[PDB]
Amino acid sequence: QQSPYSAAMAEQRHQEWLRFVDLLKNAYQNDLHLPLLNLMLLPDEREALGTRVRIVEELLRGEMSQRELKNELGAGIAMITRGSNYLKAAPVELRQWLEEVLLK
Amino acid sequence: QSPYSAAMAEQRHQEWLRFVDLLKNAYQNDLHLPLLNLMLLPDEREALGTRVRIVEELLRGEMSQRELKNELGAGIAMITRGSNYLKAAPVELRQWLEEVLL
Ligand SMILES: O=C(O)Cc1c[nH]c2ccccc12
Ligand SMILES: O=C(O)Cc1c[nH]c2ccccc12
Repeated sequence: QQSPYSAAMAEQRHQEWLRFVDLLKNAYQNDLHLPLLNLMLLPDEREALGTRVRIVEELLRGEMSQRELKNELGAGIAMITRGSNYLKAAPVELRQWLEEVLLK
Repeated sequence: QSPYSAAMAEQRHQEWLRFVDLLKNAYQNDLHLPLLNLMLLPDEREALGTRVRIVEELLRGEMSQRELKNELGAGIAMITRGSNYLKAAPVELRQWLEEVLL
């Protein structure tokens, strides 16, 4: 269970997140995803997301070394550990799909 | 802009488009929810949800600055930035947001 205060906040955040997810879903369908994402994300946030994709890809590929991840993608040991933990916690279905699309 | 900086900027642009395409394909495979949980921290997802509300209420024009602050945590500087983003957006996006958010 959860206390009513925390539960009320969590439900609000949940509904607000689903609204963003659905808004972006429809933007993709209307070819408006690029301007929507420029509106909703700062330039440095967009860059971070692009870099996180590369970190995920190289973690799954298994070829880049720790020094290379730091020097090429700015990912130190703490960030590599976090990213690896996120991948382990993700559903197997997502990980397998990521391997197919990113390591194509 | 030097060739070095231009080359870096183009690489960042391609990396961003790669994320955009990855998420597009995740939506098509109904894997967008777990992908977004992997790619975004909880506090980042919350911020995106709140930014949608700020955009909505700025377009609606009903809430006052104080209400935007109390309900959405959006101070005066964030309201100014959000308003600038909306003004710089293409007309097609603004027209669509007015149709769906309002
Ligand atoms: O400016 C910020 O603090 C982040 C931000 C990015 N897109 C936005 C849209 C509306 C309100 C705030 C933001
Ligand atoms: O932990 C972070 O620093 C942010 C982050 C969120 N998703 C990620 C995936 C790979 C690498 C870093 C992150």
